[PDB]
Amino acid sequence: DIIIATKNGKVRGMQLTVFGGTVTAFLGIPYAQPPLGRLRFKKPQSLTKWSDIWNATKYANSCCQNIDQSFPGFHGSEMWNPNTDLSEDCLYLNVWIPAPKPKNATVLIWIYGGGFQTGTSSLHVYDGKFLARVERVIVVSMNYRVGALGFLALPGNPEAPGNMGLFDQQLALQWVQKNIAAFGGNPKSVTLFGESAGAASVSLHLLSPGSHSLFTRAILQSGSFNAPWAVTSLYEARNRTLNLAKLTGCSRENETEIIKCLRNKDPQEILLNEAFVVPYGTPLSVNFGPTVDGDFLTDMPDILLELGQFKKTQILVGVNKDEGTAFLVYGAPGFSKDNNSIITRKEFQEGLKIFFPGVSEFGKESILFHYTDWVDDQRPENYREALGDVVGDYNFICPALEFTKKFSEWGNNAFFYYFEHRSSKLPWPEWMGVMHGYEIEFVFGLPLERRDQYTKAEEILSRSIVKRWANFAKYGNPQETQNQSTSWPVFKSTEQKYLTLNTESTRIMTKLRAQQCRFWTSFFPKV
Amino acid sequence: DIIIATKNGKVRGMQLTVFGGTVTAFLGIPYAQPPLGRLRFKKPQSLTKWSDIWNATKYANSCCQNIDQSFPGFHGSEMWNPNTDLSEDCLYLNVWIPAPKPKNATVLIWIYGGGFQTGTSSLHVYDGKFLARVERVIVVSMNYRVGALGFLALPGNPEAPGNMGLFDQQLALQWVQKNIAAFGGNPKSVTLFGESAGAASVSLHLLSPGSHSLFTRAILQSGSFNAPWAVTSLYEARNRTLNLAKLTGCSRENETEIIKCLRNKDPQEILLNEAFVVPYGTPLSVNFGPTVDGDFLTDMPDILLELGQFKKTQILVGVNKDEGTAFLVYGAPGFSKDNNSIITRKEFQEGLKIFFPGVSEFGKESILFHYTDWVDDQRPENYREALGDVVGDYNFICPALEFTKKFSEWGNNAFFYYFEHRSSKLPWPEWMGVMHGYEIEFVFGLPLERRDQYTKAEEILSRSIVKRWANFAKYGNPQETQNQSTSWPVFKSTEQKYLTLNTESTRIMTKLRAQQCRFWTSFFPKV
Ligand SMILES: *[C@@H]1O[C@H](CO)[C@@H](O[C@@H]2O[C@H](CO)[C@@H](O)[C@H](O)[C@H]2NC(C)=O)[C@H](O)[C@H]1NC(C)=O
Ligand SMILES: *[C@@H]1O[C@H](CO)[C@@H](O[C@@H]2O[C@H](CO)[C@@H](O)[C@H](O)[C@H]2NC(C)=O)[C@H](O)[C@H]1NC(C)=O
Ligand SMILES: *[C@@H]1O[C@H](CO)[C@@H](O)[C@H](O)[C@H]1NC(C)=O
Ligand SMILES: *[C@@H]1O[C@H](CO)[C@@H](O)[C@H](O)[C@H]1NC(C)=O
Ligand SMILES: *[C@@H]1O[C@H](CO)[C@@H](O)[C@H](O)[C@H]1NC(C)=O
Ligand SMILES: *[C@@H]1O[C@H](CO)[C@@H](O)[C@H](O)[C@H]1NC(C)=O
Ligand SMILES: [Ca+2]
Ligand SMILES: [Ca+2]
Ligand SMILES: [Cl-]
Ligand SMILES: [Cl-]
Ligand SMILES: [Cl-]
Ligand SMILES: [Cl-]
Ligand SMILES: [K+]
Ligand code: NA
Ligand code: NA
Repeated sequence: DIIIATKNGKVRGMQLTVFGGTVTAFLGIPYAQPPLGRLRFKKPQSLTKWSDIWNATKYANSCCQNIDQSFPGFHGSEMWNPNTDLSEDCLYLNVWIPAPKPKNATVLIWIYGGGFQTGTSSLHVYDGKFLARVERVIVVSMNYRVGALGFLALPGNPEAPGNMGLFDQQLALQWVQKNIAAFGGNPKSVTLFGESAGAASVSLHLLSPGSHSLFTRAILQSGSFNAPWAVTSLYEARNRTLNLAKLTGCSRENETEIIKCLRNKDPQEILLNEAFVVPYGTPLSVNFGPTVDGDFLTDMPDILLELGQFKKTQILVGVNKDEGTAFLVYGAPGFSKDNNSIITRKEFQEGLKIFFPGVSEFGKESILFHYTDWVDDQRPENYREALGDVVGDYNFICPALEFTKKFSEWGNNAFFYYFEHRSSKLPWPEWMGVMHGYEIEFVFGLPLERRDQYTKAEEILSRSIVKRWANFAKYGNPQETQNQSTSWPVFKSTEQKYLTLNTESTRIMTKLRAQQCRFWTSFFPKV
Repeated sequence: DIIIATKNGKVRGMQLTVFGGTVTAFLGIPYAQPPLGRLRFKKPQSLTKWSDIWNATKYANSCCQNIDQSFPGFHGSEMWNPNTDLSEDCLYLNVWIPAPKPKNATVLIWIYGGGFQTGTSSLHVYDGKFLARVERVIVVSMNYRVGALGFLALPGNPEAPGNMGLFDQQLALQWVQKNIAAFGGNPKSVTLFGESAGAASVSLHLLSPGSHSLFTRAILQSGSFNAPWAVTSLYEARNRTLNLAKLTGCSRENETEIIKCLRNKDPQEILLNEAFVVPYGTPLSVNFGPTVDGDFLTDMPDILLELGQFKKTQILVGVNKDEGTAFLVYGAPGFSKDNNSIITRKEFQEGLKIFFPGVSEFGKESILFHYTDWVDDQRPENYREALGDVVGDYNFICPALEFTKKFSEWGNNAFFYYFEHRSSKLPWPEWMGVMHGYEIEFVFGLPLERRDQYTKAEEILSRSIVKRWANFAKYGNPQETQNQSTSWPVFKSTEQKYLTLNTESTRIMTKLRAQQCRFWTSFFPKV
């Protein structure tokens, strides 16, 4: 029976057996007033406090969200769907601590991705028990609001100010500051890590004055706020809020009246209308996401990045070799997870329409030109691979690299990785390669479980990643020092060294995607 | 009818059609008195001179040599066997010039490998017509004596002083100095290139005072004189000469008498006994090779290299990804070109005996230890791959890298490549990978011939190699400047950048085989 006294009252955890040892799991601790009724669309409000013992022995409700129904029965898509009841009552967090209770352990705080429209902390591939067991760190993860319920913005209006889910994340960091010592944690040694939209969140906490003292350092897996899906302009955000009102029958003259009406809608009516607030979407559409609110974010984030206005600390940043491929089967013509998807030039052309719907003809021809100068054989997979690379380079890899250059130009140490191992168990087909999201199970140490059908080479690779992430969190330096590992150099503009993560041999390389990123970073923005 | 006046008289060439253009080929020009009778075992003597027109319209006799009979009927071994009559009358050379006759063309001089026991300039994969056609350089190649006829040594005795075949090569360089302008060549812009023993020859011309003014720069493909097969000690050389005498019935008291007797033997009796002058050989045995003769080589070559005593000029050096694999099927137990050669630990152990016959038990256990710490899966091909790597790293790759560090420490520009493309047509099986010798057909531009069943990607790769070798010869800098190619950095000790040559993407990498070469270079020599 393990009971911890928190600031707001007692909580009871549960003991788990993990690799011949024990971890204590406190699952579903609340960290804010449930955001219901008059609190829908508002900043999270602080927790009242309880007497008696709160039982943190099961995962809580996931936040309301639309679900992926493109591949019913298929584990490759379905593993990302929520595995707890959906509810507006979802502001809870999880804590995994080593047993015996540690004395002053580093804390790793996970922020899930999902486009800021989806996601939940309770997914199997984010289970923190393995990290707590093996590295003796404490792992924390939180649910935060997503979609319109988390990001609806009528900027400047506190009834719906925008960025509510980012404030949810913030309030959970504050909970760790006030409470984690009771669990044997060091509030002075907190590292945020997150993937995709979770990585873009981590990058925005580096920018938010109110987050600066709530953590020590940051890890960004395939995401950063300068990615083109990551931040909505004030103009598109007001437009979206108003389109949502049109569709739900809540157009009014007074803006506060609009929100009042929106608070009477059932969550379903709101979720059903989210896809249509926009005239054309792509598979990467973020209809309701971070905005410049004058509160969480004081100015356009590209300006803060460029002018050095962010927390000074070390970062670890990385991407997967085939980021863009998972998205091609959610609308590009000629793609299928169930065949080899050899597409024509005409199909490639139509795919650019799917992925770059607002872009001029010239803009799209410039993409085709940069990506279809073949080298040179008449390989049939040319157009299929080019489309995946287009989508991965624009959306993930070039923004990650550019975030990393700009951040390290102000004097701090940065480490960059390129993940290139395809899981032996991936249910998606082979042409999709080393997909977006499929490093996460390596970072959380799932292949450390022998029962679990990963190869030996994969266990060893995961074990080494876990040690490098942990050494980064504790010490600021992602080395694996005992096993003659390749030493991981800092990423500097100029040399731009990065480390490859793979099962065969780990390499130091330079200037990842140099020709492609010159295209996306210096030319495409002008288009 | 194309007739050139040389210093020793007129020669007639023949015209070839090559890619819609013409090349003039002068094949089989003599460059020394045939080394027969009282000239066997002596330095080549200068050519008398002829009247009338010498017809250089066919390849000449190849030098006497033993032939590879391990795989009769198999193109993978047989393509390296001589394709002209063998004869002691073999000191001839070939010249390919562009048509029309160039005005002051750079000259590339090819020196073949074969262990200093075999080889010939007339092989199909050394045909210089493609280079002359496409890069407008002049290509020269020579036959030089091999085996005891080329390298028998009773050091200090001019009847058999040693290094005769290296002096054959030298006398051919002198011929190019005196004669190449008549063919439209620039004697001031000569580059030597060679592979394996040919590459070790090129490295020894960098060291020989008498070669310094006979060429401008050097290209070393998988070979350098510090390789452990490349130079015989005085002690083993005298011992070998005397063992040869025992076996042929030529033991005498006076050494000059020994040689006189040796000159009465039929070449066959000499060739038949060469394999046995040594108590145990390996597949890389060089029974009769370069020695320190006080003439060509004034001191131990490792001393000259270390103390900076060599020609100051740029070099281009490289190796193939699987150098050692071709040798495993000439005696390692459990190997076959006709199956996958999965070998046990015990077979690996016996293989070390085949390849390191004079080495202590400790020496061999130290190899097993360095190479069998698996990473980590229980992959069945572990021992098979380890043996190939042992043999390639010791014999080729680490010596090439160490030659390259030491040479560039004295101020000259060096370029290093790692060739990693396996020919689509290789007749050897797949486990042998990117074999020793199979870059040569890329350097000579054979895949430029469309008729010839190479892929498109291979044509393009060869075209780019040919341009980089030609730019190196003409300009000292192996860049391909027109097609946005990866810029090839100079190799410096400290960074040790090298360039990978492959069909997919060309990369700049650092510190090739760093852990393995530390083993072979700093520890193994002590053993
Ligand atoms: C692989 O599967 C895809 C997905 O269906 C096939 O794409 C269809 O091809 C047809 C022609 O029969 C188009 O008119 C359809 O509209 C495509 N369907 C969809 C739903 O996009 C594709 O042709 C297949 N490719 C293969 C077998 O190489
Ligand atoms: C592949 O072929 C080799 C070459 O023969 C096989 O090696 C022989 O294996 C036997 C046992 O039958 C040894 O006793 C022989 O002496 C080996 N022969 C020689 C000539 O070396 C090898 O076993 C085969 N490996 C396979 C099929 O995986
Ligand atoms: C934990 O470590 C910090 C410094 O990182 C120290 O100031 C703090 O008081 C420690 N607390 C313990 C050991 O309880
Ligand atoms: C270090 O190597 C050993 C095997 O030699 C292994 O058991 C262990 O997991 C490795 N540790 C890390 C952190 O990679
Ligand atoms: C060829 O070039 C050299 C310098 O590299 C020059 O000295 C020589 O005389 C030239 N000969 C010609 C154009 O015939
Ligand atoms: C340069 O590229 C073109 C194709 O765009 C090709 O025809 C040519 O062979 C290339 N040249 C070299 C030297 O690689
Ligand atoms: Ca999986
Ligand atoms: Ca071949
Ligand atoms: Cl077109
Ligand atoms: Cl670089
Ligand atoms: Cl053993
Ligand atoms: Cl390095
Ligand atoms: K452009
Ligand atoms: Na479902
Ligand atoms: Na034959």
